[PDB]
Amino acid sequence: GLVYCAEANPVSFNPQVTTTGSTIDIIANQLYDRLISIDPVTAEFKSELATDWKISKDGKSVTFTLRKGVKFHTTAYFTPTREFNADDVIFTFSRLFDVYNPYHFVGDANYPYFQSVGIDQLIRKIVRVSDHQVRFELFNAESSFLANMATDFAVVLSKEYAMALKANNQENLFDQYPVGTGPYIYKEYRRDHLVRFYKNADYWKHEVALEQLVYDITPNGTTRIAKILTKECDVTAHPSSAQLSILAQRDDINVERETNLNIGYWAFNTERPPFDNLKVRQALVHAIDIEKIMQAVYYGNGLRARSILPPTSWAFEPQKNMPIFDPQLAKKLLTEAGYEKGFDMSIWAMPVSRIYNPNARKMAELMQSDLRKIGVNVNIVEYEWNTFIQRIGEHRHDSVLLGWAADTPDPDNFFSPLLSCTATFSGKNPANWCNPEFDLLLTKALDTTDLNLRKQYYDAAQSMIIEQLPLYPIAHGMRFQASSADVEGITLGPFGAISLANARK
Repeated sequence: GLVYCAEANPVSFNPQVTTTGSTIDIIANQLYDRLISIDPVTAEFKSELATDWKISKDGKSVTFTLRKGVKFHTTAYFTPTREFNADDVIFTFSRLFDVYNPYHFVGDANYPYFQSVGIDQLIRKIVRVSDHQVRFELFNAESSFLANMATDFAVVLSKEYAMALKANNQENLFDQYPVGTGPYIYKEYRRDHLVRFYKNADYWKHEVALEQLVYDITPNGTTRIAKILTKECDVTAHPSSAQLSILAQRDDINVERETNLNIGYWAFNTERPPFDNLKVRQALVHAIDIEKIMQAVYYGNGLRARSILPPTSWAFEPQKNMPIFDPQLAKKLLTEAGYEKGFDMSIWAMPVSRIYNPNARKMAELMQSDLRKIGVNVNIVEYEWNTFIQRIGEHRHDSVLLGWAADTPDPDNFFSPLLSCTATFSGKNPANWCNPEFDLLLTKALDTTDLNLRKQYYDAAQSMIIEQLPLYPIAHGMRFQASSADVEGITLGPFGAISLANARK
């Protein structure tokens, strides 16, 4: 068996109803399968529960052919009567949007990943063409649809089980006591103590290597590392750069580190004087001591940015024109541009800690001190999250420390959601920046099927970011993982929830 040191109780056992990272880490890859996934090496789509997928020419129809012979879990509480088929995909996904689907309103009617990404408003209908073929009809063509179907959240559930529960008026057990097609089956959950899954002996994809997975709920990070040392835990739910050093001198413990697909940045409201002036953005960026901020904000858990894309993005290209830290340069430029001398501006600090920026307030303070030297007086603006995001959406700010954790490993996901003209009108562009040349590079890249030629466009898009500074790429949050050297099949990736599907001793 394996012992994984979890950082929190799962808030649910159905990925559909939560974006809480530490929950997803426990349930998604272990209990479930998706229709399709993304090949890590080649970045192409790979068959999972779907063996085939075809996009209509008009792009508003996507037809999945479905694996035969796939069984749902036999759990203590549920025994399937039929194998996985199209009805299951139809039930599973129409739950997100169909006010007539019997599970749409259990319990919160909230499906946060799909809402944040628009799938719930995109899918018009799902048609059963045959027992093992299903067609999604979309209100419009949408390049990101397949990528969304390949995320940790797009798991397939049991319609048979859902209906049996509904017959008992026991719908609230569905997301709490799971039935999946994945490599492990739910055994037991004890709040604040542990969760236990056992081997799925009928698993379609491979011969599951472990009889038992035990998740030891251990909120305290220090204790999680301590349990690594004692061989009490075999794997630890992330830790931080500091907690890891203490492991360096142990033979029998592996420490892993991978820059996660995300970016923390300083974005300029490019429509609000004087930040609408390229020369003003150039000047200010030179004033920022980013070394100081790696040390006093990220504390060794971040990787300094060389582009808006982390080196783990397959489209990454190092930007040669990244501004150097030079206050004298900054002051000389600022005066060359007017001001003449100085001005007051506010830096909006995101209210919550995240991988891509663990303390924006603190970052705002350091910036406030750098900028003060140059005649620029920062007022640090902080609102509670939801109001903060709306107002940034409404372009109320001068500038904002914020960031992005990619929803997909598709490089487009760093460009189109953040900096495109239509992200302007969707209140998702922190820089209020509509640049039709930039946007065209994105359309062209999405219009070509040979990833090699896409790079040429993304290179251009990265080069254009540094040149026009709608936002200043600061840093990439890293993910770490510690484990007993006895365990393999567990390699940490730059993207997605933890997976123990191939965990082996």
